[PDB]
Amino acid sequence: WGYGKHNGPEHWHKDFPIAKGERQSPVDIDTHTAKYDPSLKPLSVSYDQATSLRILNNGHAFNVEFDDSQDKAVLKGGPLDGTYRLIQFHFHWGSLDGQGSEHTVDKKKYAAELCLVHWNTKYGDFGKAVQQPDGLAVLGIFLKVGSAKPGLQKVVDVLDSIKTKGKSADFTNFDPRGLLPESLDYWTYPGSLTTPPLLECVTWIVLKEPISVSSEQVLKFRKLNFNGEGEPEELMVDNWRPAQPLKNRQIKASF
Ligand SMILES: [Zn+2]
Repeated sequence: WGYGKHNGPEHWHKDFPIAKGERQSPVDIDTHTAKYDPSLKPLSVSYDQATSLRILNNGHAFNVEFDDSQDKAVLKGGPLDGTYRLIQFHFHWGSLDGQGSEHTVDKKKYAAELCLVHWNTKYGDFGKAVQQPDGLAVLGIFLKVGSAKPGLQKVVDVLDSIKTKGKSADFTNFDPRGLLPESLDYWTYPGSLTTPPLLECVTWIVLKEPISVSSEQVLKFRKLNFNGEGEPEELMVDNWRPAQPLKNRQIKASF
């Protein structure tokens, strides 16, 4: 599976039938239709104790992994029940500034989308959680092109070392707090993973407020390779899945 003409998103349903399931992601956030829910509690992000370990190029994006053996970096509150532990963060970008986000707002697409993945500690591990309807919580943040984002610079400078598929690099002491907008206002809906196996185990939390990155930061992303080292070079560009049918589901807003 991949993002090319022969293995792209239009093809995943052959191997992964849930691809046409009932609570697939991403989706278009219609702001006029989303329902203000007064019963939604503020998000609670506790990442001061986060421990980053490494960054790796898995052939479809680059995951920054964190030590999830203890409640060091957690998400709670909002529409969530229980404590969710931060396991990794990755991005989805495009070949041009006009595209790259997965989730769209009123049909508007952003240069990129940041996903912070967390799993419910009631399930013991990540593997058990993907098996549950309330097993994951993904904090989605959009990226627009403007001024640079200081907190993103350490990730950008290490890309060179993980250019191709299978590469990894020690990546300790990275603080994800540096990637958050000022406002924690959000939209939430029941969805799924946006890459195979597309398990319908996620409570999506999409931030209203986007973060701005400079043109050059985003450019360093576009230099990654889908291919392994020693193979023809395929730029990691447009690793995003098109919007899926909402299908009855409701998107609630915290504002
Ligand atoms: Zn993602």
